[PDB]
Formats: sequence, C-alpha cells, structure tokens
Amino acid sequence: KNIIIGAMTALITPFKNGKVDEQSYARLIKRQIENGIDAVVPVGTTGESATLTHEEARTCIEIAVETCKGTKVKVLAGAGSNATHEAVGLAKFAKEHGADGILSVAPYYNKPTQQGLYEHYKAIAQSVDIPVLLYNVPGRTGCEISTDTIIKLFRDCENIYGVKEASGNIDKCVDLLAHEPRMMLISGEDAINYPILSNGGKGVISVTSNLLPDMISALTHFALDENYKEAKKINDELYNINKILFCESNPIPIKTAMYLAGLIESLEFRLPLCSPSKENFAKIEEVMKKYKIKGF
Amino acid sequence: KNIIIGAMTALITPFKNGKVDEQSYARLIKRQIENGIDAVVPVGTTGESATLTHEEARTCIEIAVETCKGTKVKVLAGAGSNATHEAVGLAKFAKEHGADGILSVAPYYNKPTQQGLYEHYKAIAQSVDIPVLLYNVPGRTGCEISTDTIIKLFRDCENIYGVKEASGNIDKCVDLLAHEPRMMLISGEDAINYPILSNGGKGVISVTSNLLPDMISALTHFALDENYKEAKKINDELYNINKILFCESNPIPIKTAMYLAGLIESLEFRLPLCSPSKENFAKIEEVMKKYKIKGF
Ligand SMILES: [Mg+2]
Repeated sequence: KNIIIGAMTALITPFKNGKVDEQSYARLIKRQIENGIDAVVPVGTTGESATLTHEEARTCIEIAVETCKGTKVKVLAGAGSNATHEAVGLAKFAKEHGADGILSVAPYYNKPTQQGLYEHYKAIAQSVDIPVLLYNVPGRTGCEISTDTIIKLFRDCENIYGVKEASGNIDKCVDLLAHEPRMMLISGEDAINYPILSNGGKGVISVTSNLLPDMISALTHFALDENYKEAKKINDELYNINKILFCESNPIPIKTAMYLAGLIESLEFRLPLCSPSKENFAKIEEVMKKYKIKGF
Repeated sequence: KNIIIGAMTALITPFKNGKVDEQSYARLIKRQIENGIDAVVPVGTTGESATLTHEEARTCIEIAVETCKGTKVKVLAGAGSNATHEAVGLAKFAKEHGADGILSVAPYYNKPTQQGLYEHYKAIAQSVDIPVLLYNVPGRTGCEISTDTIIKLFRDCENIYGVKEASGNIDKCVDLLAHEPRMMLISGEDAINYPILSNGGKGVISVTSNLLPDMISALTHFALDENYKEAKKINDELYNINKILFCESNPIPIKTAMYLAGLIESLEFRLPLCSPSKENFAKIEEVMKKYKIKGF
C-alpha cells in the first residue's frame, strides 16, 4: 500500500479581513517544512473546513501542494463529508489539486451504522487511486468507526491504509494493531502521541505542531527510531501545551497561540467559531512562555 | 412571540431511483394534515438533509408549503448548518419559499463554544422575521446548547421562541421552564413526549408521527388540555414503537416502517445511510403489528 505517515500538521487557516490569507498560509507551511514536518494536512478541522467555501478549500490545497513541491513533505488533504456523494467529489477534487492523499472524516451528525460506514468509505476508495486515511473522532461526529469496520476497509480496499484515531481510547489502538498490524495508526490526539506511537503507530496528525513543529517532529522521529526515552521526554514536556490547546474547542486555542506568537497577523475565526474568553486567553499565553517557539 | 407548537412531524424524504419522489412526498404530508398534525418539518435530520441538494431541499420545502396552503398546518423548515454564513443563507431561503418558521440545529462537528453558539443563532435570528426554533441534539452535533445560552437567545432575539430538546435530560427541561416559563419547549424524543409536555412543553417534533400521526396528535392535544391521564396512556402504549424506531440510527427504522406499512413505495436511503440489518428489519416488522397504522 502507498502510505503517508510520520509527523503531520493539521494546518490552521489564517484569515485577514474575512478572507483566506494566502501569503501567511504559504509562509506557515514553509515554516513546517523547515522544522522537520513530514506532511501537511490542509483544510481539516483545525483548518476550519466547515466554514471554508469550495473555492477557499481548493486554494489552500493548491497552496499546500505548491509549497511542498521539490521537498519530501507530502500533502494529506482533508476531503470528508457526511454525504458519500459529496465525499467522493471532495476526494476527486483533492486528487486533482495535487494532493498525495486524503484524510476523510467519518460522517458526522447523520450517524451512519457500521454497514453504512463501510459502503461510505468503499465508495470513496474506488473513486480515486490515491491513499485514503480514515479519521475517527467520535466526540465530534457522533459516530464511531469500529475496529472491525476499520480492518475490513483496510483489507478490502487498496487505497485505505490506516486511520487517524482521536478517541482517547488506547484500548482500541491495541485492538487495531493486534488484529491488523500492517495498518498505519496515526495519532490524532497530541497529549497521547507517544503512547500511540509506542504501540506501533507510524505518525501523528497534530494540532500542537502548528505552534511547535520542531518538537512534534522530533517526538515522532524519536519514536519511529525506537528511541522511546526521548519520545516520551518530549511527550511529557508537551503535555501542558497539548492540553491547554484544547481549553476551548480546536482550533480556537491553537489559532490564539499562533496569534500570540506573532505567527499570524489576525485572530479571526468564522462563526460559529469565536475568539476564546479572557480567562482561557491568559491561560494559553502563560503556557506558551515555557516553550521555545520557532519563527519564520 | 409568534410560535409554532402542537403535534409536529419530522418528515421523511422518500427516494425512488435515487431521486426525491415528489408525488409521494406531497401525499405523505397530506396524510399528516388529515390526522391532526399541527406542523410539518421538511429537510430535517429525519428527512436526510445531509444528503439532499439545496435544489432538492428547496423542492421539499415548496411541496410542504404548497400542500399546507389553505390549512392551519404550518411549515417549520429545517434550516441549520455548522457554518453561520450558510445557516443565515438557509434561513433566508426557507422564508422566501413560504415557510412559517425554521428549525435550526446546533452547529455539528465543529463544536462551537457557548459564546459561539449565541452569535451563531443571533446572526440567524436577525436575518429573517419568522419564528426560529432552536434544536439541541448533542448526541449528533457533539455540542450542547446550555440552558443559559437558550434563555439568553430567547430573551435577546424575538424570532427565537423556544428549543426542540432531544437530550434525554428531563432535568434540563425543568431547568429551562423553571427559569424561563415563557419559552416553547418542544419534545424531540418520542418516548418521553408525555413527561416533557406534562412539565410545560407545548409540542413535539416527532419521528413516530410519520407512522402513527393520529396517536401522536391525540397525545399532544390531550396533554395540552391537561388531560394527563389520556396523554400518558398514549405515551405508555407508544413506548415500544418509540424505542424500536431507534434500534438503528434515525431515519433508518422509520423509513423501514413506512415501507413495511406500504406508505412509501421504495426503501431507498442515500449513503452513508443504508437499509437496516435483517434482524432489526424483523424487529421493526414485529413491533408494527400491535399498532393501528392509518393509510391514505
Ligand atoms: Mg438515532
């Protein structure tokens, strides 16, 4: 199977006067490349994909593909939907803008059954010939892709090579790799990056990496090189920021942190997303001070 | 405040050969009118709003508005989105198509904060001049509209007149009506229709009403007349069908039941929604036998 693994960043989408800041998006991705990141994830949840137009999502994918041209860094484009016909179209459009693969979230709100999840992802996998990484985050979607459904999709469709697990369920990650050790388990939960990698996970799709790409990159590569003492040391050190980056719902804290570090020019969200409370604002600012934040 | 209350039906959307069966859709709405239903809800979650096109969603609202002209039945159109710019647009389009009000689900998947939820609904309420009913279903959206957020929205915005509670939280229903008794609490959970109405709820937006509109109609109006002994008797008798209609995710059981009762001609869903398991198919068939199902 063709795979996209390693240290990956769920890119924020900076806004300036209500429009997508193309420069800063481009300058932010080059910062990730410069700090050891293996792949970038445009227009995901951390990129506020719910409030982007198809034209804005297509510009962000094109910016990601062009900024990582001539480098080993891949583009794992977010192309998911709770409607299978749309998810197929988003998959085809991401392949056409030059993405090396797609991260397609489980259908949200309409809560499909396991049978429906299988047919949903099977239709996506047979629509394109590029890798497809499953994304299971039940707290946001209301749905859970069972391990049996994940394993069946991995074995029955060739483009599906693994799953992004943001469920806070290390038991399920053992279940996945004990019954299907060839799949690519990817961490979607920054605080438990090392425990997932220590069980055989082959990468992370991080929110923290937006602010500290060098540390998340080093963590992933330490663990993949079986240097668990250094991977756990970085994981322990990132715990405070990994948690505080979820004081409010992602990407509200991480965008606030990028603004506080001067990495973006505006602290603008699109509704229903909003700036955090003064209380959480001070908490993010105070937690950032204990970390060395790389510039441009 | 202008309100839309009473027995209301979350309409299913019948499909035939992958297209919206417009004739059958109109004949299902007229069946609801003839059985005492006070309002119809097009393009809701039970209508598979996630997999409908905007042109298809506009056809369903127009069919509902046209079928309810010359009658007392109002059209509470589904017009929600996890993007406020879209939810505002859907609100404006539903009123322009003749809808008496809109049912606006809480933003799903992207999990806005309470502050974000307030601005989301405030932006929707100030966009149209028709009543707006909040919709809180945390199991599907991943977010919860707090009691304080609902009460603030009810008092600060005039189109907002209440909330459709699908929370399994009779404590919260006491919380809402004890601190703000002027709002219109609507039951979004069929099995607990009577307890919500008996505490001061003024209506239901029902899934069972698709199959048994006369019993949901009689239940609600018995309760509104404080004939609680008869309202509870219908609620107790409906408990078996109210639960079995959620053995799988709504609207999979209700569409299965409508097909089994011959009220819709084809049992078609749009992916990721699918036909139910053969076991649950038999269970739905077995529960229907003990109820008197009205025809056309
Ligand atoms: Mg359900």
